[PDB]
Amino acid sequence: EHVSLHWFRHGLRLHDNPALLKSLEGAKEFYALFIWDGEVAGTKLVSYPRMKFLLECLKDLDDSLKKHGGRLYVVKGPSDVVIKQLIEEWGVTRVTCEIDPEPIWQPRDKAVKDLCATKGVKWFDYNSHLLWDPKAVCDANGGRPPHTYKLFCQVTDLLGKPETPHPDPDFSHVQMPVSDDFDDKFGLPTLKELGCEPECEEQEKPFNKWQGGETGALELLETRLMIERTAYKAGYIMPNQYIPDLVGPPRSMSPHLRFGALSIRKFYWDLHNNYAEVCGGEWLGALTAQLVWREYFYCMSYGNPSFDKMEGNPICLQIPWYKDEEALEKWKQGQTGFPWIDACMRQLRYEGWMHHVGRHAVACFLTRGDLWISWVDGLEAFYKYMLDGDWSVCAGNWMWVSSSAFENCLQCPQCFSPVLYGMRMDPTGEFTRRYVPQLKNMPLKYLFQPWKAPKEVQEKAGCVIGEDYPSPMVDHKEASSKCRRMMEDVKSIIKDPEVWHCTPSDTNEVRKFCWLPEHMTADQPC
Amino acid sequence: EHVSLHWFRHGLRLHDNPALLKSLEGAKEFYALFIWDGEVAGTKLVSYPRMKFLLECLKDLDDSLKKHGGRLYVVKGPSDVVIKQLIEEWGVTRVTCEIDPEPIWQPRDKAVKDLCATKGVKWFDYNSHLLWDPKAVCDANGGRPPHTYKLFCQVTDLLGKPETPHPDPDFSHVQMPVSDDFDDKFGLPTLKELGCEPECEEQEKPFNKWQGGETGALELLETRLMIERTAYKAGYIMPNQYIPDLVGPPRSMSPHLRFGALSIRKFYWDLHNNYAEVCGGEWLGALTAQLVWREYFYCMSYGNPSFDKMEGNPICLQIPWYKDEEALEKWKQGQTGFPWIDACMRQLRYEGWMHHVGRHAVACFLTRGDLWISWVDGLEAFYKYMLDGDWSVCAGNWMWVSSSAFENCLQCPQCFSPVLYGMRMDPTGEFTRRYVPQLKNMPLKYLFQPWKAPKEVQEKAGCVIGEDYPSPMVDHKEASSKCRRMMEDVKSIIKDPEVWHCTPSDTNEVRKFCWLPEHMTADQPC
Ligand SMILES: Cc1cc2nc3c(=O)[nH]c(=O)nc-3n(C[C@H](O)[C@H](O)[C@H](O)COP(=O)(O)OP(=O)(O)OC[C@H]3O[C@@H](n4cnc5c(N)ncnc54)[C@H](O)[C@@H]3O)c2cc1C
Ligand SMILES: Cc1cc2nc3c(=O)[nH]c(=O)nc-3n(C[C@H](O)[C@H](O)[C@H](O)COP(=O)(O)OP(=O)(O)OC[C@H]3O[C@@H](n4cnc5c(N)ncnc54)[C@H](O)[C@@H]3O)c2cc1C
Ligand SMILES: [Mg+2]
Ligand SMILES: [Mg+2]
Repeated sequence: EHVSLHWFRHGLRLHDNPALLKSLEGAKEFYALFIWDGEVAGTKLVSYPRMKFLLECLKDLDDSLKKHGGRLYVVKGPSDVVIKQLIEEWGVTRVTCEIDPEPIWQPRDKAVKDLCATKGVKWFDYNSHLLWDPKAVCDANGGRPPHTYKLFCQVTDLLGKPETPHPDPDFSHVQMPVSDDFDDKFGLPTLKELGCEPECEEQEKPFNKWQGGETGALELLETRLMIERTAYKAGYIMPNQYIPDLVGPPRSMSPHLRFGALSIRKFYWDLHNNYAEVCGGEWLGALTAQLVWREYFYCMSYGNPSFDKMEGNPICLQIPWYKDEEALEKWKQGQTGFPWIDACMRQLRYEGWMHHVGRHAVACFLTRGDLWISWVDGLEAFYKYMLDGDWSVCAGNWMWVSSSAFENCLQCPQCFSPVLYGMRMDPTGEFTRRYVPQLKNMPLKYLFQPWKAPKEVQEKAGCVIGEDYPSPMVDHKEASSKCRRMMEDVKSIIKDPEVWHCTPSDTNEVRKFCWLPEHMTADQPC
Repeated sequence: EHVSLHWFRHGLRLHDNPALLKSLEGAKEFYALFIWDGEVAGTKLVSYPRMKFLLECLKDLDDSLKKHGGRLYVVKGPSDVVIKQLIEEWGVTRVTCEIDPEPIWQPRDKAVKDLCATKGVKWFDYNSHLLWDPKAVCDANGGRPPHTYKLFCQVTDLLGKPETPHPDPDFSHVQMPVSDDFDDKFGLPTLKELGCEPECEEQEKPFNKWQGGETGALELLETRLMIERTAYKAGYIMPNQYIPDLVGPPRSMSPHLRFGALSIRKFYWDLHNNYAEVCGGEWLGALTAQLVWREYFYCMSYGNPSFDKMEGNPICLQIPWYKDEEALEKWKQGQTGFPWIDACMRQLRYEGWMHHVGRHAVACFLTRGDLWISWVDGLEAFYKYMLDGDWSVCAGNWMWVSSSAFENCLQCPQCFSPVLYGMRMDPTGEFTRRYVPQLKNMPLKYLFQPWKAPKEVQEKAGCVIGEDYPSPMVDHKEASSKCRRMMEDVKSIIKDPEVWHCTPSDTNEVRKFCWLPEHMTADQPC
């Protein structure tokens, strides 16, 4: 005895969706809706790659719904008017949705609820995007979010464990009306009208291909689980990670987690059950350690709309930065003069995805390594091009890498160098040569230092530095010393080391974060 | 109206076994048998690792049979008497088996058939170990086996395609009698009585762990197929292989193929069906190119008992080798003085498995690179320690790498060097340091050349060359020139380049065989 409506904003899936399950029980009619308003799902500041991903996900969702005998409605316009129009037209009595924990989505929702309060329309919301409730974690640690990963783990180890996934829905006993001339009015838009077209030939035909949806997410999860099972049988339980693979398929699910095409609880429990089936029945929490950084960065933004800025944000230190547009433009385009940085930036601009080590390298190069430019300026590029540009996680990582004044392990000019780090992470040079073809014939000895090669080598390789490939934009030795002095001044000004701010816990945490050995080794420069 | 007996020698499996399926139709009783005679399945010249693998496979087979209500009989003694005893005791009327294509297993079988001819006992055999019949291939190319891989492919492309796998058996309508006190008389032996015990502490606790059986083979096949599916979706169809992974799990099925725990036809067809499901319905023969080298080397031994020797073998060239026992013992133990060679040899002696590049490197070092010692001497070690020491494939690979006088690409001292090749295949040095702990603290600069380091570096690293780690056993520059001169003399003596002998087809085949680029590159020494 209800006419229910489920609103799709995130969580574009049908598995493990309690809010959807609640809209089918005691329901005479059912409608599925998505509203295109220009701000939902990071559409305001976006580019071609992630638009393709979003459209593919929506098409997959509609195709999945067509099996049970239903369609997905897409409407263009403000939510506060679209909802009212649909209520007055269809005759809706109940609206169900999933919660958006970020503070920038709150005033949107508060407007709808009030409306439903003045028309006798029930409202239902359920949190299925995170493992723990941010408010409970904040209350357990006084009234402020934890500022350390170890403290966050300690706090969450007392609240309990996540809940198991829910079953799948059933549409057999519910009517799902569909209007005539549906594809002409409630159909899905196209990139041709929205104004997003490829900016270069590399976007049209990238080296690595991505597909959005839910079936691909489930297949990737199955492949991940069986790879781990085979590794466990071989004898590899949580081994040290030192050699990243940059020339093969990524096999990543972060873009799917961002949009909600895969459940976090399902992944969490599948990992542990897979481990227990093979080995004994002892609990090992190190398996799901990566999934806890995501929650640690999500819960930190609770109650702070200025979490993406340096001014007015109480959990960030104030640091005097510089502003030069030429350097920033060179960094964004990929004309810095260091092949390791340029390759990663061009990969981001073409495909929209990058490995962790590259992101750390480019962030350190921009902020506290050589140039001394604010992280707010570089965060915009990641918001614009990344496939998984979460509003809170990216800003949290930027503030973690930079602005940590009292951590001296991140200020070393030898370990975090745009030459030695690239040599370590790409001994062969195939990744560098793939995205910088100008240095295809350059010997591996001078591949990362093209300006130290003689003229005969340049002529033979067909790359004269200064005409075919730009000269370096800065001297690392000189820039590093002045940046170190400037940060030492910041430390002197901020006397107390125990201030409340986002920072790493210890040095080993940094070394593991950056894929480097903990103890001293014979291959450690300074 | 029969009492059938299936004899297990190879093909220790229940899936895709036509001979087994034939012993169940029209049968009143059924017996499964394995005879331990001291020569079956490479038991005469064997060590602890492969014995463990064989025993695990037999235990898995017995456990699988116990589900349907049957056991596996194991008897110790000569086959020609055991078969007769069992025929006179049980009352057998039909014997079924699988064919062993190698010529060393023929006189064993010819004795049994004759017996069955004088007692009214039917005999049935079926070839399920190979994809093509060696006799048909030999007849299609005159009366001799093809001596080139391209010629073998050309010949086999006209015979047709392999047959699809057969169904699984059923034991419901067949009686499977079991005797009392079974575990006391027909039980499985143990390594404790056979005389195989670990020779060192590294055998007891190896770094990589192996398990024999059929379930593991099927799981490995599933993992392989889904990895390939994901790679195809990403956009990687038959890419160039240049970076081997030596610090992770092997994920190999060659030992299972050797003993017959996995079918070759099933793998062949699963690969192609997996490819067709994702991509279009066009045939691509490059997918199963590795499975054809195995058949090429198997069919070459047809009609030649001396295929494992240099004297009396018509498909091998006669070359004057040297004989020094000290050098051979150093090569076998792993005291050569070159860490790249020692690590691979110690890995073989501990675990029993090695990557292709290491096998090629050590074979070239022994035979035609530096020492000039016969391949027959080194083949014995591989027969003794390898988990997949096939009688014909290993000898064929040895004769392919060595004795190819007219192929000058394999005679280059720069590309196939025990220093540069190791640097190329192990840029980090983790694999080398895992099996040569004496050089754990040695800098990566001198890791592959410990004798060129100063004394202070040796003292700091705690490795004085000559006392803690042996000095090099030979000078590569001098050895290479004399070996080249000696092989040039062989070429001068053997005038005709078109002699009938096992040899590579072209230079690109060698370069791909050894995981090296085809065209010239800036990182090519000579
Ligand atoms: C400057 C910078 C910005 C980043 N921005 C993002 C972002 O917007 N979104 C994002 O998901 N990751 C972000 N990361 C973390 C990291 O770059 C990605 O999580 C990485 O690409 C995951 O790849 P993977 O799935 O193969 O790793 P895996 O370890 O195989 O994936 C496990 C999962 O754990 C989570 N995870 C792992 N590391 C982190 C981390 N440091 N912070 C948060 N979650 C993590 C992700 O959901 C990931 O899918 C950023 C890192 C840096 C240095
Ligand atoms: C001196 C020497 C001796 C060798 N002895 C053997 C041996 O006794 N048994 C053996 O199976 N391989 C042998 N090989 C080939 C090679 O070393 C192994 O096939 C390799 O370990 C296969 O690993 P993989 O399964 O990961 O390779 P994959 O390519 O992933 O395996 C595909 C399959 O193709 C077959 N195959 C691949 N290459 C060859 C080859 N060159 N010759 C024959 N079959 C091949 C194997 O059955 C293998 O399982 C030898 C090579 C050399 C240089
Ligand atoms: Mg992932
Ligand atoms: Mg294999």
